[PDB]
Amino acid sequence: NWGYGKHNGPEHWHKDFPIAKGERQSPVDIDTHTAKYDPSLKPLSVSYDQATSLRILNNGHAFNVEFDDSQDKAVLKGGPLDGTYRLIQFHFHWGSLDGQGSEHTVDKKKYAAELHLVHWNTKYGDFGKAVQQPDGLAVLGIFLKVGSAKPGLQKVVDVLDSIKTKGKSADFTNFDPRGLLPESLDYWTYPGSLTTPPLLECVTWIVLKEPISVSSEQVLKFRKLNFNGEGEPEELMVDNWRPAQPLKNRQIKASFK
Ligand SMILES: [Zn+2]
Repeated sequence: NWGYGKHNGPEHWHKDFPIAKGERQSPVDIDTHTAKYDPSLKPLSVSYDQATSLRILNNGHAFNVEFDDSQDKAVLKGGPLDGTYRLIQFHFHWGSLDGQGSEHTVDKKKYAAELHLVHWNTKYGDFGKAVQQPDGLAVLGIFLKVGSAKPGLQKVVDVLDSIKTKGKSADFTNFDPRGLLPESLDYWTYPGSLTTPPLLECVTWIVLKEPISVSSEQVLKFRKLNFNGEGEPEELMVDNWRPAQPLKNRQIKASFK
């Protein structure tokens, strides 16, 4: 029943999901002056050369690009992570206007959108078990700003017309998520949660410092999606972001000096 509107959005989620007010919630504001360089962080390893995308789905809240995670193909390791985390999906959050849309903020700066590459810890066998663990998931977050087009995003943009409404999916094989990454892997990391219901506190967040640029035209096509299902009154899929939550007793670590 949850969504992003006035009557079902982030300020309501706590009634069905009391962990919304928990000690480990995401997103957060990243205060760059308070975050500390951590020389114990190891190099981050993003190994997507054997990634196998399968399908793209409009789930009524965003669209997910889904991957075959039955094998160690696309994996995240290193940085703050112990062991191997397998990519299962990515999706975005974005605004109705270029001045908002990201979930994490940087010194209170909101970006136009934010990409989440979702990975689960292979020591727990599958995603469903991983989300019962405090180190079950690792999400790589990448900010998007409006400027030059991102060529690696276009295949995504061009298929959204086929998945306009909730429940629609399309085949989406041979998509390469390397083309969504910025040049630098400098990042901030902290322990947090899923940013949508059920808001489970299972995530090691890795937020890249360098945004990618996308064109105004690319984001405008995101904003033509629908939260509603086919044949229902149109409610544009915009502002599907949760605002920053209290940092509470957490530390944000930087990978860079
Ligand atoms: Zn997300």
